[PDB]
Amino acid sequence: FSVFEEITRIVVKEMDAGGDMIAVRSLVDADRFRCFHLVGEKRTFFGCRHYTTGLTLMDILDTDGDKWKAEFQILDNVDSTGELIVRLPKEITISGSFQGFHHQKIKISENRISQQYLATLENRKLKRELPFSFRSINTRENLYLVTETLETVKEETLKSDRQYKFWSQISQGHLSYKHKGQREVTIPPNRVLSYRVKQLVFPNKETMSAGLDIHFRGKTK
Amino acid sequence: FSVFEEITRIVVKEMDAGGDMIAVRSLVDADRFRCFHLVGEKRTFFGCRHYTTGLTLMDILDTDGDKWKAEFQILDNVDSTGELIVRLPKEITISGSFQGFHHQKIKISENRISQQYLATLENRKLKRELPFSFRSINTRENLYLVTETLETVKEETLKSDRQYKFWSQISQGHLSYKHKGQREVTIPPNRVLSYRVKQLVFPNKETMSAGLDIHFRGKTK
Amino acid sequence: FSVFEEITRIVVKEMDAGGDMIAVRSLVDADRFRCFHLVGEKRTFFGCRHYTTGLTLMDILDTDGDKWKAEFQILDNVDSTGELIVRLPKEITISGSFQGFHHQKIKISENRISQQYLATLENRKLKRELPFSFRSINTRENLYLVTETLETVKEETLKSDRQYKFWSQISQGHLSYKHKGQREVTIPPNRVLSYRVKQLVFPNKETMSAGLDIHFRGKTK
Amino acid sequence: FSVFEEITRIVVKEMDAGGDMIAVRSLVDADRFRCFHLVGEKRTFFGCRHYTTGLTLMDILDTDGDKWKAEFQILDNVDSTGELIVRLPKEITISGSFQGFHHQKIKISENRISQQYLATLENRKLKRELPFSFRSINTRENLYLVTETLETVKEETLKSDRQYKFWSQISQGHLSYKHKGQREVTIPPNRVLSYRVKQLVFPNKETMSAGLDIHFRGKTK
Repeated sequence: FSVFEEITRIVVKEMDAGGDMIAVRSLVDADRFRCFHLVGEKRTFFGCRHYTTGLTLMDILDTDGDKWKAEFQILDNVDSTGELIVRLPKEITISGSFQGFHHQKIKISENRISQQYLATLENRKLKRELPFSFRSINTRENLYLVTETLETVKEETLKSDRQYKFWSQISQGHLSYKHKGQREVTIPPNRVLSYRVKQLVFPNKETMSAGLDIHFRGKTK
Repeated sequence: FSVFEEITRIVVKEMDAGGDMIAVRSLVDADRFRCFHLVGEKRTFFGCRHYTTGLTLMDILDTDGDKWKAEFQILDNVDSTGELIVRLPKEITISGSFQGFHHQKIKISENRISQQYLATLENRKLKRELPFSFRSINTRENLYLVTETLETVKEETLKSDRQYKFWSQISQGHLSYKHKGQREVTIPPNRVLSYRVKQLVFPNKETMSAGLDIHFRGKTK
Repeated sequence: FSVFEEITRIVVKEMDAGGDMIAVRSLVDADRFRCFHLVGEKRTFFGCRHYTTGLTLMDILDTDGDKWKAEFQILDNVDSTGELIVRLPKEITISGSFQGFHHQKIKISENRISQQYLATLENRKLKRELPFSFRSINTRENLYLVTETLETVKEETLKSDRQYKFWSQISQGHLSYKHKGQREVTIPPNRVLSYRVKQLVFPNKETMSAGLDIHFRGKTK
Repeated sequence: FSVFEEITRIVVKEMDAGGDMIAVRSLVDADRFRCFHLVGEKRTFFGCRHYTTGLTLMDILDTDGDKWKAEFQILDNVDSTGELIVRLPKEITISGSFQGFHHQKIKISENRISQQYLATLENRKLKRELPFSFRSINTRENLYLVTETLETVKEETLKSDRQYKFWSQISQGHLSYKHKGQREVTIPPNRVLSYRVKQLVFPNKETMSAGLDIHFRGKTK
């Protein structure tokens, strides 16, 4: 019934079948889910569904640290229809039938950030007395960062739908149940949907890295 | 349900029946999947499906190392339709029926790189302190390179489709299930789809080669 | 399902019923499958299907070695239709029906190379330190060359088609299966399709020849 | 399914019922199947079908050796239709039905060569160090030559057709099989189709002759 993970998963699929690319849940702090930003701990309830927290990490601007593709377009339509109905030995005619047609008018822009600039970032002196040490140590999420800025300049348009129909009969008792809920969302221009993973380890003074998509969280920081 | 491996496999087929030519999964870092670039380790789950990592290898430009066909066209249509349906002794009418018509408007360009220039490349002094040694030794993918630049200048057009229909009956219970999902992708002009294999072995100081399509990975580097 | 061997086999048939003339698989390095070029080792899986590798052999240009018919036309159509269907004692109605109509607009040009020039080529001093000795000795394909340049100046037009229809029934279970895939390829002007065989033996210093169509590979070089 | 032997056999029939006159398989080196040229060894598989090799024999031009009818026309049509069908005790209805209508627009020209000039040719001093002695002795085909130049100045037009229809039934199993393949070839102007036989014996220094149509190959040269 969520829609906002779905569009990010079309982006994910356009990358790989549930592989490298990562998705976000919502877009108040997703526009601020740019580089140098965190994620929450991961649980496996109702599929892949993790937590999220989006504070900042910039500390110093002594040396050169903040110096600065074409439009990519997705007019796609994805259809998912399915009816599962089963009758029980208690003459219960359990039923369900859903259908959803999603229209995506996804627009994507790109802001290039250098890959060796990541190493330049570890070359930065990590020191900040912002009130995040206590909660960061309490959580120990071993936060990761993003590789490159994947920006959007979109119109306000996504659509969705589902249906459901359930019947039952326990003791000559009729039961019919129907529902048709169609949804759609106004999607705003300049927001962030999909991001990457690059592990960072934080000794209390200076940090170090761990390269490839380490979302299996274990660290003694 | 992937589409981006398919078009690369039309290129592969236009080379050989699943033989020499090699395919890529996606095209954010495929435009940067030019020469001097890596691939991930290979597994055999769900057919031939490997990993990918696309960092760079250029180290020195002391001597002449960076000095610099017509349009090739594919207006093809490939059709794949199939219905597999089987009934079980439990009166289950298991069903499935899919169909996909793919329209490819593939455009290809060529940027010539000399073959003896490969030997000139091994004649280069291999020395770089970029942070890749630790992860490269951890992975030991015995990376390979590409032979010649296979470039594209394309329009934004590929199409695809599938369908599915499944029924069932366990205890006088009706179940009907249908789905029709048609997809299409906007393909951008200047990207890389298919590449080649040429094995390189890396002693810590100076490297050496291994010629023909060694994708069977074993090396003690 | 390959098309590119087929057109070369129309050329082969216009020579002889699967006899002297030889075919190639694809045309990125087929334009560079001119004289002085190699082929891969031969296996007999799925009919006559060999490997291919297309590096160069020119070493010296001390003496006269690089000094330099009308258009031949094929507007043909070849039809191949066939239905094989068999019913099993398990009431399985195994079926298959294919059809393909191929339209060839083949254009051919000729660049004359002297036949005694072959002997002049063995009179050349064979000496080259290009990195091919190691892999050539590892392979031992006892490479052959081509007799005369068979060039093309073509338009972009070949067509093809196939169909298939399979049914089955194991335990009162219906199964119907159909597929219609029509293909066509844009054929480019100046490429090479068919070539010849002339055996060469390579002692490490100077080479020698072996005349007629020795594709049965055995040599102790 | 060959067409190029057929037209030569219309020429042969216009000479005699499979008698004196001889036919060729194809026409890349048939234009160079002029006088002083060879043929391959003969085998009796699938009717009269021999091998072919077309190198040259001219050695000297010291004395007069290279000093130099109307158009003959064949607008004919030959029809060949036939259905052979047989039913087996295994209720197999083996079938076959073919038909072919061939339209020949054959054009023929004549270049006169003197018959006593043949004796003048044996009067020539036979001496040539071209690399053909080794392979000629290895083959021992006791090559023959041609009597008179039978040239053509043709348009590009021959046609052909065949059909086939096969049915079967082994165990109440239906099988129907049909095919309709019509072919046609663009025939080029100045080529050679039919030639003659005159035996030559080659002692290592000087040669000798053997007159009439000795295609029964035996010689100790």
